[PDB]
Amino acid sequence: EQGEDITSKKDRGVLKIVKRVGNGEETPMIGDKVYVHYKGKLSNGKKFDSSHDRNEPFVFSLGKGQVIKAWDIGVATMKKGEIAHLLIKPEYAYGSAGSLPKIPSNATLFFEIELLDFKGE
Ligand SMILES: COc1cc([C@@H](C(=O)N2CCCC[C@H]2C(=O)OCc2cnn(C(C)C)c2)C2CCCCC2)cc(OC)c1OC
Repeated sequence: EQGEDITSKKDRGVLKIVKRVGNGEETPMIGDKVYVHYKGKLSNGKKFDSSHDRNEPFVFSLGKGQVIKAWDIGVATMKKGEIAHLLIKPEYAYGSAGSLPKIPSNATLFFEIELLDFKGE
């Protein structure tokens, strides 16, 4: 329950720590194509997911809600080369409905994210 509160409502739903600083000043804009590696888990550590388990960069369009809200918020704060940890309350992840079978109701999630690169499509 440590980290910078990076939510808009300042409700501590998404807590962020920079583990490795990136390069430059620039962070990605909404609509940028983003390339990451990540490892992620449920706080109840019975499900761990990883891009490394394919060794393939995970790619998505930032701010489009193609991923959980906490990602769109979180990756937008990141500099290229940055590694960050996000602790995520259910309101910014899968909420009260969850996403069975992977995600139970009201789950807290953790991710380690490396931002590799972003480009304007
Ligand atoms: C609920 O469905 C999934 C959720 C995730 C994982 C997850 O929650 N995400 C995957 C990495 C991006 C953030 C977040 C998420 O938005 O996933 C939904 C998702 C999966 N692929 N996509 C692409 C279409 C962009 C979105 C969890 C993390 C905790 C440990 C268990 C898995 C990976 C998945 O497979 C890669 C999922 O299945 C499609």
